[PDB]
Amino acid sequence: NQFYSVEVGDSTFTVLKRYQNLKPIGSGAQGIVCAAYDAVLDRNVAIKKLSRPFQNQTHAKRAYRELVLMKCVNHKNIISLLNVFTPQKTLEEFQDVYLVMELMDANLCQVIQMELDHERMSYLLYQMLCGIKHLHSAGIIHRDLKPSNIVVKSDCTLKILDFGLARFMMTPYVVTRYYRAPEVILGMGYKENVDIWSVGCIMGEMVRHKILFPGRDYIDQWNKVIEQLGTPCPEFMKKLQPTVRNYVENRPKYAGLTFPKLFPDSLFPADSEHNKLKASQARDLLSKMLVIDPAKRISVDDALQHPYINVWYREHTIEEWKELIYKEVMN
Ligand SMILES: N#Cc1c(NC(=O)c2cccc3ccccc23)sc2c1CCN(C(=O)CCN1CCCCC1)C2
Repeated sequence: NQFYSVEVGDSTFTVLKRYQNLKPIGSGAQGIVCAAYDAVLDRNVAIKKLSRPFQNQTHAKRAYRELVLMKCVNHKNIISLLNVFTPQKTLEEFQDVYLVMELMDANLCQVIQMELDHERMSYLLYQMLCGIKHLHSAGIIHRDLKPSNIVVKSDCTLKILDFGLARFMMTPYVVTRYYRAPEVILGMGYKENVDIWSVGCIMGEMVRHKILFPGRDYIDQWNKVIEQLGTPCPEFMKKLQPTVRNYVENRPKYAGLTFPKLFPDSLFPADSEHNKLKASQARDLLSKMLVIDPAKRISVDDALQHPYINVWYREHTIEEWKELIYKEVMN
């Protein structure tokens, strides 16, 4: 037998014998994740368990798409897999999928908590931006970039771990919507620069150490957007479908704040001329990314040109989903 079973968390990991010394890394919406030693490569790996991915269409659509897109994508800032396996011997038996990647060290969340540094922040934004340009080039608009699904290594190398949305489950686990663009909040149709808003959000949070646009749901979240950035002006409303337009036009109006008050110089270092300049460039980039109207928001190409950044330059049953996924594993 080429697998063995072991009781991490309150889960069972049945993994190939090559992977030893399993220890819990963490848990998202998608699966349980363990650190392990890989004896064949003689290095450290992370292994994610997907328990019955085909249990509903959401879990299943996602699982299938992330397996196909991983194989077929290739960039240093986007997950790539070392290995994919199931311990189960037949389609009839099939239950769980295991995905193996090189071990990364931290979440972006833990990085956003660290004091502001211009070399690090710019290099991370550069990488998030090159990753996204890679996704957009391959036909992939993410639409749900959030720091929980972005990982980094001690040497500041960065990878995006998921491919976002395509196009309900009875589970109390709640999705993070804080980084979603206005055109996602308001159901508006979108293009590539939808992902710039989310990078803007992570960047603002790195400076402010507070989620910019929190809320119980999109009602709250929209209030937070308008009262800091102000009510969008007239000609953005005109691309809002009739019902959304009514609601957006009837919230209490806000002037909005200038970026200097939104991100005071007090949040940055001012100990050198270099840091003074980097501070005004950072805020200039934020001001170009946290733009409600996507027609006026900066593109991914313009952002990787910005001087803060450029120093670095579809309907199946669950029986049918089970097979599709099993096939792509074995293949
Ligand atoms: N390395 C790594 C790694 C992840 N990887 C995966 O999610 C993952 C592993 C294998 C294959 C995968 C395939 C597709 C998506 C994700 C995949 S997820 C994750 C990491 C490493 C840093 N992480 C942590 O949250 C660790 C630090 N936490 C601090 C807060 C309390 C708990 C400990 C999150």
